[PDB]
Amino acid sequence: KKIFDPQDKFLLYCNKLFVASCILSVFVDPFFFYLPVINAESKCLGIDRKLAITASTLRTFIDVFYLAHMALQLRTAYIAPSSRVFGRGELVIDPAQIAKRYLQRWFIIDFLSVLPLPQIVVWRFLQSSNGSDVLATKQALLFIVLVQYIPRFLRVLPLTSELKRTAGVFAETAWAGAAYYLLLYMLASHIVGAFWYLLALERNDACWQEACIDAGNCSTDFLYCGNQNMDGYAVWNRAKESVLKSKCRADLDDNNPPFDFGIYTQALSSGIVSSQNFIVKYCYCLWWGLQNLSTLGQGLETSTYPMEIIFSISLAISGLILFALLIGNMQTYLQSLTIRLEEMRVKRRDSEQWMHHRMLPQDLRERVRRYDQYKWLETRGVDEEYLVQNLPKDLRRDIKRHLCLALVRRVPLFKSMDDKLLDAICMRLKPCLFTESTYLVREGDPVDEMLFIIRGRLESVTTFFNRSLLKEGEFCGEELLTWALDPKSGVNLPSSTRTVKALTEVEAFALTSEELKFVASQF
Amino acid sequence: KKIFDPQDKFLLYCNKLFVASCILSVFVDPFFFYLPVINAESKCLGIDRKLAITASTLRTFIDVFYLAHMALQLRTAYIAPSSRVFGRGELVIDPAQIAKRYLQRWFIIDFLSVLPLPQIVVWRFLQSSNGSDVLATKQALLFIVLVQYIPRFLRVLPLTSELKRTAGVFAETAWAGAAYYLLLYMLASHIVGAFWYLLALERNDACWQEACIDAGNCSTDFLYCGNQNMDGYAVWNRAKESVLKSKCRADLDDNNPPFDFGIYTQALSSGIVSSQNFIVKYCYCLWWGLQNLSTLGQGLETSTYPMEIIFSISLAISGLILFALLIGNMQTYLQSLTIRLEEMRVKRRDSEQWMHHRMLPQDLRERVRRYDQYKWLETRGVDEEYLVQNLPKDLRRDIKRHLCLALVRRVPLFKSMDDKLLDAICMRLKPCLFTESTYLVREGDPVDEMLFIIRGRLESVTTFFNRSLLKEGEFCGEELLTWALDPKSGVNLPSSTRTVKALTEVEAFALTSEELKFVASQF
Repeated sequence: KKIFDPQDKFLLYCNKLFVASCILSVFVDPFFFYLPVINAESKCLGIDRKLAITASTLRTFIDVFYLAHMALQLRTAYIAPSSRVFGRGELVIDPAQIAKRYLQRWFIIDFLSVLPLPQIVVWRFLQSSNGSDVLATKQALLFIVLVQYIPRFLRVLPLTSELKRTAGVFAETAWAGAAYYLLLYMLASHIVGAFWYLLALERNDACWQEACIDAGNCSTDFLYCGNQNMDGYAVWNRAKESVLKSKCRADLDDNNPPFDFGIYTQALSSGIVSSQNFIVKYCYCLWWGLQNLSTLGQGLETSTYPMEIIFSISLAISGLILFALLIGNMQTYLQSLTIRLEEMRVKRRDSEQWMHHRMLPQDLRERVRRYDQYKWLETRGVDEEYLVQNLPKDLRRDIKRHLCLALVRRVPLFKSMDDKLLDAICMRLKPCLFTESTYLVREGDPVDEMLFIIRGRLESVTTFFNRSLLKEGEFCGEELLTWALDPKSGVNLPSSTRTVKALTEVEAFALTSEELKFVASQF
Repeated sequence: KKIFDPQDKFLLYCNKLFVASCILSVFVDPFFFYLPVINAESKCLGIDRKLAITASTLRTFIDVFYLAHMALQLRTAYIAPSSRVFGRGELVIDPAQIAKRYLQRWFIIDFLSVLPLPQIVVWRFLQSSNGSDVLATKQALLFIVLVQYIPRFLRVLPLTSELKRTAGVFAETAWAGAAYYLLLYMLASHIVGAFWYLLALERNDACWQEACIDAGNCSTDFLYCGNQNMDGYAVWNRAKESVLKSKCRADLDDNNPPFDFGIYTQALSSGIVSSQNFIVKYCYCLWWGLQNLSTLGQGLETSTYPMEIIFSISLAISGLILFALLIGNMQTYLQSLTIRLEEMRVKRRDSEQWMHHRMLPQDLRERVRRYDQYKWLETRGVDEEYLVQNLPKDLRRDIKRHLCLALVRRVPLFKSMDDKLLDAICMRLKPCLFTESTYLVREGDPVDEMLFIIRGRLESVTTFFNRSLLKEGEFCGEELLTWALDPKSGVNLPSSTRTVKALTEVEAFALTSEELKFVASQF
């Protein structure tokens, strides 16, 4: 039967063009809300038919593509806890109980999403020559899509809210944290503008259905398209555009209109509910969605109709959530971006506080500031030895042999020595930094590190006193070496013979005394 | 008398359905603000009576349920500091001074909340056949509820603002940090919309009380319901709906109305102040509350009346607070959610900075990136040994025996050994990771860790040279073992005999040299 193993590469693209199907499926459900239109020629309420076949086709052509996923987790293995395994889990390709492994918790949420519930509402309407069914199609689309939002957004939640916590294919920039919470706005605006469109047509249907009864010579079947060849429609036809105009007109300047449309008067006064261009209607509703989600409903002037008020409350709450999520994921990105700079500024404020508290002389305060600025310019806050010590030993040894082998193999006692032990010497070379006019050593002081110069120029006088220069590649500290390999010394740090002043800003690699005894005790 | 001990389970449900009573009590106090209505038939100001009995009943049926709490902390013990105790405190069930322990600080705030102050305002109004108390009921409800807000919100502050700092029953998701600061909006909107309703009726009362004096033939007693059978009401009845209409009409299009209602003209022009459906009135006021708290008063067009201006300032300030709290608790949740991913991205930016500063070759830069991505894929930022070392020793030993016992009991010198000492060997097994084509050891190098393979495949050649494979469950590093148990070696790390290349990505458990001498010195 070939029950699949869970880390197959075929179940890596069938979960790559699969979560894309779960993403594109919650964009198609709002397009069923643009199905009711108003035919302004006939003043009847109708259904867009080549948007009905379009949304039914594009939702079915995703859901039977989805039907090749519970027919493939059908062939699936899992991992179970055991101490027999040697490898963190058993794989079970036995088909007798993996069926229950799939169909005990994560089948019902995934089965209540491929159900063609908004496709059978469209079905018995478009297969008729009778206009009576415009009511039922508009009746059975708000709440079915509203309740199927929950299984369709719960089958994208583990693949988004935990693929943002531990992301898989992204590290480096802002193309999945800002460009995800900004397309979460564009999705929610797409859903909210479609609700606004559909509820605007329901309030216009309510107005027309109540203004037709007050006229008396009208049945509410006459307000729907396809009911023109009915008896009594001819006496209603000559009184349509006075009854529906004196009672159900929508203007944005009326403060006491005959019917209050509230937040839906912008939809009926602009005429997008009777728009023949779908680009105009979709763009106008999507922008209403984004404008009222971004500004949390502020400019909503609702009527005293409780479903409309509750729809406005939902917009305010959803916009509050969406805004808090966006600025919280932008602050989390920006704070992690400038973390070393803010650490440098905290460390810099601490040093000013400590030097003011201790009242250091200003020549000693300039030397502290100079070293801190130089260390920030070179390292940028990065602890290099902590980065190196967290690498594998082979990668450590290769990186350290790239950085420090030519420096150690210019010492004459180290170049002719070995390869075994100098590759243990250039694992303790740590980087030192020296600002200008820093005395690296002065005479009489114990030499406690050998320095192999990377960058910058130095100086050396001993006892106008036969000066000696030092530059990029040379070393300094050979008094420590001969002391350390000689066993006739003990722990006796030898005195310095030279005064070594940093002529420029210097980088070096330092080999301290106790790290030199360990490589001298390998004989 | 049975004075209770403070960690009884009976005083765990009598503080579980108790803080629910403290939560539901601050939702009932706004319902006293919807008591004044306008009877649009008679054009009189009245009181809703079956909302008066409803809010009085539902506040009393919470406060004498609350009266079984200071009758139970009456039977209460506490904990006092002493060094006699052995157990961090004395319990005092002596009833002579625990009364002062309750009634010295946290009795007055809890006693000034069960007081039926908004129930006695309702009392002498609904027990009469006279209309000349509608004034006093509306007079004594704004400031009494406004000043009893302070004890009723101070008896929910220690149980919310410190049960959010150290929560008791919640760990894992966003169902108490977003769904608490979003229902803090819905509470504040419930309070603010009720103030808006009540102050809207007070401004309409002010208009009517001043437009009745200007007519001259009217007493202000005539403006209240129940004063119809008074003398002179018949001459006022035929001039009501010209006097109160030319002077006290509310429209939203008038820019110079005869009376300025300001932020309260939306309440009187919509007609919710005379609404017979309480769902319409409550929803319309709650949405005004949420819309003006969410948008911080922006769309308020106040009059030049100072109490209304001060009510608007309070809305702007309260909305600023509520918004800062919501986005600050959402950023705190989201930042703690993606903490390991942001740590990985900081560590990844540091490595690029360091490899660019050191100018590593690109083959060495790919090996660093590959190991960091592999380590992030396996561990997800989790320091496993730090998690294990913070566990109890029995739980450590059981977890480590589950993870690492079958691996150690496949070594032939360890399987026949013991149980005592191999359970001390599999407490030092730490997890290693190897990317593909990583040389685990090469010949001539000192063997310094024994590796017990978890996952991935390996390779082994020695001196096309009789190759040897390694896969899930086998081990590698037996040259370290026989060296370490032999005492005829000293500290002499033996040379390698094989070249071991990771054929796949490998997990292992590593036993280093100095952790193997400690288990070899147990003989």
